[PDB]
Amino acid sequence: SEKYFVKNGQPHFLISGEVHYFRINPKLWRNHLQLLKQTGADTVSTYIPWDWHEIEEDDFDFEGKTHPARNLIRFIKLCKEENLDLIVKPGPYILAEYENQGLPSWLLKKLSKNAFALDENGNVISPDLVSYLSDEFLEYTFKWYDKVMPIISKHQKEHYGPITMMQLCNEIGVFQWLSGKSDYNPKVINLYKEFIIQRYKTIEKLNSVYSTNYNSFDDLKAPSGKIKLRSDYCAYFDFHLFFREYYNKYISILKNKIRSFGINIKLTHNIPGWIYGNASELPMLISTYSEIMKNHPDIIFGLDHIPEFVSFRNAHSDLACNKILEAMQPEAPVWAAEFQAGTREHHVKAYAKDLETFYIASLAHGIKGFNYYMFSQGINPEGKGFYGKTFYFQTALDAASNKLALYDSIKKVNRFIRKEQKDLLRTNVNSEICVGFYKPYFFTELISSQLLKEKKLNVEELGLYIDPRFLREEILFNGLLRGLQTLNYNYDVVDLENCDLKSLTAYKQLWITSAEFMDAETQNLLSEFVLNGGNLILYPAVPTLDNYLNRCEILKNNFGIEFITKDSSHKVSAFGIEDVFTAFSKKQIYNDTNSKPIAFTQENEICGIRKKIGKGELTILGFAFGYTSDEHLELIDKLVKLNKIKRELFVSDKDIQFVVRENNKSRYIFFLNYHNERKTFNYRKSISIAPFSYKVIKENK
Amino acid sequence: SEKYFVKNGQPHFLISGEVHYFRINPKLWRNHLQLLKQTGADTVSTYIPWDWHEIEEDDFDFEGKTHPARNLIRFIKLCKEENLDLIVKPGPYILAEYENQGLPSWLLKKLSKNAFALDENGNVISPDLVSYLSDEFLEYTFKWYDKVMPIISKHQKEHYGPITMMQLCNEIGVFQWLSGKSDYNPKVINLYKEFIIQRYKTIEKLNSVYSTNYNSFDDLKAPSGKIKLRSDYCAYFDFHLFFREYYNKYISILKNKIRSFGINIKLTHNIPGWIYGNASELPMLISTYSEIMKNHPDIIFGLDHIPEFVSFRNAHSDLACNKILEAMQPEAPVWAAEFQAGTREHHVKAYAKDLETFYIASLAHGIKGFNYYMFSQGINPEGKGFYGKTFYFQTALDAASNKLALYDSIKKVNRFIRKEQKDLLRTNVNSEICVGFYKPYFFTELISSQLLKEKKLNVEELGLYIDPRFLREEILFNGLLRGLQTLNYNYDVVDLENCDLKSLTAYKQLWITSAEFMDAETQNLLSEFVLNGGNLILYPAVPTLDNYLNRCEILKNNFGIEFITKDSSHKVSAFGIEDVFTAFSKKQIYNDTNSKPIAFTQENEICGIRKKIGKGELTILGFAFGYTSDEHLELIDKLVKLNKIKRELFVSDKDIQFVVRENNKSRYIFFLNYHNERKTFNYRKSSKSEEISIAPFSYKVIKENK
Ligand SMILES: OC[C@H]1O[C@@H](O[C@@H]2[C@@H](O)[C@H](O)[C@@H](CO)O[C@@H]2O)[C@H](O)[C@@H](O)[C@@H]1O
Ligand SMILES: OC[C@H]1O[C@@H](O[C@@H]2[C@@H](O)[C@H](O)[C@@H](CO)O[C@H]2O)[C@H](O)[C@@H](O)[C@@H]1O
Ligand SMILES: [Ca+2]
Ligand SMILES: [Ca+2]
Ligand SMILES: [Ca+2]
Repeated sequence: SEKYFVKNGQPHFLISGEVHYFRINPKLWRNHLQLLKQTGADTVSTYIPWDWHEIEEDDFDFEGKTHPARNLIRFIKLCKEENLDLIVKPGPYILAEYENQGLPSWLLKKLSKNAFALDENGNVISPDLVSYLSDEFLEYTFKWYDKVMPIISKHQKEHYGPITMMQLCNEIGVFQWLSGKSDYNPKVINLYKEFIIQRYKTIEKLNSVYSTNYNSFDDLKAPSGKIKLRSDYCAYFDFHLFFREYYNKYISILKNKIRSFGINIKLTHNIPGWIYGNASELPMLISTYSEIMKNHPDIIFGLDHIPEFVSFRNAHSDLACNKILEAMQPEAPVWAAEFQAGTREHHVKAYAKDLETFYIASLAHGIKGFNYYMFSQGINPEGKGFYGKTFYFQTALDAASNKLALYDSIKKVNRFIRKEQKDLLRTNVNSEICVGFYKPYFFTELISSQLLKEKKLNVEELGLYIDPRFLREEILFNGLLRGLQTLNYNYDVVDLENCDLKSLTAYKQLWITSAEFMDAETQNLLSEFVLNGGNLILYPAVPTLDNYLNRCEILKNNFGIEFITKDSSHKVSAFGIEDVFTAFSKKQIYNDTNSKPIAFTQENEICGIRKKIGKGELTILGFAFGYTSDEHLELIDKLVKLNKIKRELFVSDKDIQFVVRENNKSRYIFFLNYHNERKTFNYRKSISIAPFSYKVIKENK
Repeated sequence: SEKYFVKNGQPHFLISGEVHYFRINPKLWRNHLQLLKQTGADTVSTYIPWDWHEIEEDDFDFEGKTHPARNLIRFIKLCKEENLDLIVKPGPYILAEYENQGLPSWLLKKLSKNAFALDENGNVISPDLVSYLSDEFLEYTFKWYDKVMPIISKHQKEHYGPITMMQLCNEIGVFQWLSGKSDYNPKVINLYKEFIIQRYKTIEKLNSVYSTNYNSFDDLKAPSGKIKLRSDYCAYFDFHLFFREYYNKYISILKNKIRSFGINIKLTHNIPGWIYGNASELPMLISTYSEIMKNHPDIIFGLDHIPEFVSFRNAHSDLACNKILEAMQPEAPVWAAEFQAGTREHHVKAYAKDLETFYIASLAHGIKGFNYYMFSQGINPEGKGFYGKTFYFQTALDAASNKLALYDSIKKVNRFIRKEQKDLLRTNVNSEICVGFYKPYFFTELISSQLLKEKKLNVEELGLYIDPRFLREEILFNGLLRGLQTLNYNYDVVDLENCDLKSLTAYKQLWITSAEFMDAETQNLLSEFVLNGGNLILYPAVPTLDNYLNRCEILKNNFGIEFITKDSSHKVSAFGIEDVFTAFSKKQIYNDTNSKPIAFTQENEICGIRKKIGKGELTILGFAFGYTSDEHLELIDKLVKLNKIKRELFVSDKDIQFVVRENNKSRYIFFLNYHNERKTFNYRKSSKSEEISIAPFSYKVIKENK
């Protein structure tokens, strides 16, 4: 049932360390590789920077002819000699705080206007930001691939070489995210037009969905500016769908070019979204890869985890991210392509004692492999560093291969992993709770995000009150997921798109965090789920619209629900819990015919009900609660207990987090203390831990 | 020389604890007061909530006639019986996680639309957010004061009562700030018009400053929408000056009303600004009080500190805030009106082990008094909680008066303070570094802030490149102030407005973080400082404009500086430090006339020089650095060492923070470990080395006699 990497036909925990040969004294390459191997790491990972090896147009140096640290060939040879497998990442983009994000200075100087990503005004967003499908950019990218890919092909594991995986580019779309600015390059706008014609066929069909009044597709312009009209929302929603196709087109062109060199090893991509030590926006970024993941089962996505610290302040971020990657990529192991080791920024400390706990928490939270980023600090050669001379701090090794505090933490965690990996990789948690992942709520990187600082989406202007980013960030990520993890209830996440009814029926409860909009297919799926005997918890709204904000009341009508939206005090009572704070004045007030009222406004109007439908059960709450009070934990706890769902353990201290992982033979109990407090507690089936620390217990069943 | 509270003509450390009588079973009031007293606290502090005591319109209960916890009179009497002095805070606003911020439900339902803060379009911003100078709001506030102030007057210290201090309202502007929208109520509009007429006298004079073409004052309105022209910036700048006069009018009106009841006690106000455990926006909010602090010597401002954790991520916030309060209020002690105890919200933990370190660091960082907020947990009666039933968590006492973990941390800190207060209160740090506080860079709460919904200020639209908010957050607060604290260099902050040359000349260095604009008065002061023998460090720009973005080249001319602004790589070299990352592509390029070039762009153009001017020294850097790399700390250290300023101690671990406080008699060494690492290090005084071992997120205090 579990997905995991395999070596010598056994479950293998992928332990990789990032070591940038191009940033290290080549005399010490062997020393770095030996010290990495001595931690029990099996793999080393590196960029192969285009800028570093194509020193001038059509002048390539992979042999150190012009600088010893250009000797990629010798670095590959050293990986083989020190019996490390190799992950290679030749771009074209690498980011990696490298000048021009890894693009050659000569290329950027020489490219035309509209090789670059453009704002609505036709101006360059950034002198290092190309348009992915620029003919110029792909021409030069292909010429780079023409030189680096034969080297990679020769040394690939399919030729019994050390190279086991290759990453395509780096964090596709990360610059549309960081600037909020969409590419308006005329090439992209033309592709968007083709995308729309293909999707709707006639202007009458599009007009019918958008309520527009185009005489033809010729009158259709890429959406820009703030959303004032539902037609604007519609045009931006399809612009989001278009960018998912665009990115799939980009990664497909790179992959096809790569396969033409006979490279048959595993291809990878890496997911950004952590900032300031939380990952509440990472689900938006992973949503941008929805078309890649459905069209390329041979590309393994890994997470870029940057927790910065390890506390109750961010404990939920890594589990929610792991669970969502599992939802969107169920046929491949959950792993971290970049797994924080040291810190990218001197002023943001990364403590060994923090990261050691993060590493163990990551095993509790289902991680199956990782690449310590950065294992080895680097020194940027001759002004190639974006931000300073030094690349990372507080790593396992400094750029001269001196051991730092993190080295012993990584050695201890790696020794645990190697001792347990055969059993641990085949364990899962027992989730009786499923939480729905409705991807369209996440499709907002161009109109609403933590990094886009002028919001184009204001749902009040559209006659709506539930903003999908507020819903997915505060009610879902920091709310329900944080609350279940705090309460030590196992959950799984499931992608609701093309979702199999049979993959929902194994769970005792399905939780759906719903805005006022939800497509007919998902409304139908949830109707069928309850009618066939599923238990659905739904809030804060029964949806009444589809993704284009056109009437769709399938779930509402199938469940016999009637409501009026009414203003009341922020606080409600729910299951006898008084003073439950809710996010909105506006609440759904439900007709209670054939229903049990279980929630009430301050004026005793019914804002939640329970009902039987066919063989199933429905709980609807017409109000939005996150986790900002003890009442929120009580409410989540009462809801879970409606279907008699039990924690795996009774633990005397409710502030201790635990994860029970088991298979037929083995149990691991992970205890995690996310608090600045020495805690002593006891447990039993349904010990002292230092601050910010952990304890792992094994049971034979 | 130090400013501190006094009792019996001796230095006295103000130790208060917040205990909300209205959220505690009144049978347990005495037990809460006795346990607070037993920590060595001398004072107890509470809100008197309007909503709680005016139960219906013109129906008042201060005696527990309708609910026993309405017996304010009894709570006051118990404070006296238990030998605690009492701070009272009767609003009208209290916030305090209380429904409607403490205003009565009946009031908010009765008030007409013009009582409320309104947006650009005339819509109510929030149903609990009044316009401060609303006739209706101030009428109801006066009727609330008519009933609560006689009780406070009768129980003052001068009538042998326990009441020693009273807070006026609560964090003026905090509610506007958190809503993300500014007040365009018609009272604001009309008072603004009167302000502009009084300020400019004629439309010709306004037009000459703004470069506008208005025919009359009737064509001019309070600015709304984004800043597109310099004239819009000018309109908003005057709007910022107006809001400071507006907040002074509000507090003057409350204060005058209070004094009429024969209330002679110390009046206080409390400063907001911490959010998510840092305080980089607090200097903006304290800046909104500039006119209150210059007109009311008798109102003492205290800080509301909410660190949430104690680590390198936020180590610099409390020191910078304490230093900025001192700069704006130099004649009163630095103190915390709200000093985090427990957590206001269940999902944000407050660990006793963090807060104990915060309390010690606060002593290191010059705090002279505080009010533990919250000392006692409460339970909201009758659904009065804004957010839930329970008021605070992980406090010193639970609502029942059981001791929690934090109680022992507070007793330990207070014991040290009571043993040491007579010396410790009279100690200072030796600050050879002064940092300039230029308040107009902070005047952006209407146009640019972390909380404002609309970004109205885009300086590139005005032909500028140095954003005043970017400068004051990243170059000063998170940059220079953070770097100096991290490097263990003592600094003072001095307000440059009406600043005495004599109060700058005691320092070895004055550091000025400058934008492209600076008023004539400040340009002239810094010019005279250097000519008379001062050592000035100025970056990232020689200013060439005044506060209205009109030509002002006083400093540039007095310092004999020629420059051109040119684009280059973000990286510069400075004092032989390569690959110093800087915020902007645009840099000032100086010619080398009568100067030593000390910084170069990637094309080897001069972006920094060192010069002698009269008897003084000038170092100017034509580029912007905060603290985002090791090069930044190296550069700050090099600049400080230009005038041979030395740390008080050699410490073997650069990541240990220390403060040395001394007087005549005593030296205190504070060691602060803001890191999740057990650290074993040695130190010595910089004028045989002692070895110290310190836990994660911990502290050591050494006292020496002499
Ligand atoms: O910067 C570190 C490392 O991270 C990867 O990109 C980061 C991304 O994960 C993150 O969400 C954002 C915002 O915090 O910063 C970076 O984009 C990247 O693949 C690596 O090259 C970087 O070295
Ligand atoms: O919320 C806790 C207490 O804090 C004060 O107001 C804070 C303010 O200091 C802070 O900057 C903002 C954002 O974090 O939140 C406000 O609540 C109040 O004066 C107290 O009444 C309140 O209980
Ligand atoms: Ca799993
Ligand atoms: Ca019905
Ligand atoms: Ca001082």
